[PDB]
Amino acid sequence: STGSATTTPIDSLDDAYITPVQIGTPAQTLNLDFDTGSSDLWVFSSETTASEVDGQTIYTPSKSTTAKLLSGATWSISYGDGSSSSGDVYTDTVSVGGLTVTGQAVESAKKVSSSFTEDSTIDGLLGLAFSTLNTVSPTQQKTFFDNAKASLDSPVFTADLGYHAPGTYNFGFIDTTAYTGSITYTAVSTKQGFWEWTSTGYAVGSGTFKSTSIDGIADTGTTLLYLPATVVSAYWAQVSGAKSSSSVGGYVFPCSATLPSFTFGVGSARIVIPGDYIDFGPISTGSSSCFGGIQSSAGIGINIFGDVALKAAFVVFNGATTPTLGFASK
Repeated sequence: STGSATTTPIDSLDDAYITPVQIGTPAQTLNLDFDTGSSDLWVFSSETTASEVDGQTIYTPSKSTTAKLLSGATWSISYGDGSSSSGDVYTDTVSVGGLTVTGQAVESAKKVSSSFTEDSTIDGLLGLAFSTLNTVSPTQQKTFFDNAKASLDSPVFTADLGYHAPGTYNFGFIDTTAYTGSITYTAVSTKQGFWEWTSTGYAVGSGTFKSTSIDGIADTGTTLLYLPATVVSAYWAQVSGAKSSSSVGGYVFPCSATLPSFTFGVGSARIVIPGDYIDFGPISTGSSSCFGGIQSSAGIGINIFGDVALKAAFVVFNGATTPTLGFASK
C-alpha cells in the first residue's frame, strides 16, 4: 500500500504545516501537524477542557463506530518549545492520503497548553519519530508509520515541504519526479528516539565550505534551523546590522537586508537554503527588525534541522531495519 497527502503552511511565514487526516467511522477529518520530532498522535477532542478549545476541529470518539477506549491508558507530553498536552487514549481507524491503519492509538486531549489553544489551525499532532518516544502509559503505543510499515510497498515516508506553498507527505514510495539529481543517504542513530544524523558541514552564501560534523535531528515539527553558536554567528556576521537580541530571543536583522543562502552538507552532497527562506519577518507588526530563521541551539541540547532546512530538500525517512535519511535537491 501507499499514501499521499498534501501538507499546507498554516500562515504566510510557514510557521508549521498541516495535513488532513481521517479518523474514525464515519471519517472525522482533522488537520494535524506531522512531527518527525515526536511520537504521539494526539487530537483536540470532545474531552478537551472547553476553555482550551478556540476554533479547532475536534475528534468525538462517541460518534465513531470503530472507536474503542484503550482502558487505563493515559498520555502526557512536553515539547521543546515549552508547550504541552495530556489526556486519555482511544484506538480507531486512521487514514492519511488513502493509507489506512486500523487500531491506531488516537490520544484524546483533556488538557492543552495555551500555545495550542491559540493556534486555531492545528487540530493536533501526528508523530513520526521512533515509537520508543511515545508517551502512552502503562502500555506504550506505536506511531502511524510504525503501524503502517509492514503493509507499505517500501518502509519509507518522504517529506517535501514547500516554501510559502503546499507540499507533500508520501508513505510507502519515493516519487522520483519530485526531486532533481540523486538522493544522498546518510546514517541515522535512533538512540534518542529521533531521526538523528550528522551533517558534514556548511557554507554561508558564496563562501567556502567548512567541513565539520554537525549532529542533529530532522524535525518537521520545528519551524527553524537550530545550529551551534559558532555556525550561527558565522552566518549572521554576513548580514549588516544583524545581532543576537536577548530581549527578542534570538538573532534579528534589518528587514531591509538581503539574506545570504546557507548550505549544509549531506555526505559529499550539498543542500542550499536560499536566503529568503531564512526571513521570518517583523518581530512585531510594523517593526523594521526581522526575525532570523537560523538560530543557536545552545541550551536546547541538540541541533535541529527544522522546516527552514527541510523545505529546501526532498527528504526520505527510511524506516528499514537499519534506518537512514536521504536528501535531494528539488
